Amino acid sequence: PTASPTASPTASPTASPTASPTASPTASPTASPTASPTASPTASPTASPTASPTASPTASPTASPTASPTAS
Repeated sequence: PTASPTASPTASPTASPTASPTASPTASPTASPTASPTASPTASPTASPTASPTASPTASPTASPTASPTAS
């Protein structure tokens, strides 16, 4: 007699693979701000002018008098 045969063996199994990871995203940037503007300045005002003055006037002159006449 002999011995009963046997089926061949098999290598063990393996878990499936996985895709690699990725770093998370980021919100986009923004330009910096600016201070508000200002209306331009102005030169300072001035009081108005005045016409020149005048010396006071004078009453007119008179001729001198004369003594009265006489008979001869």
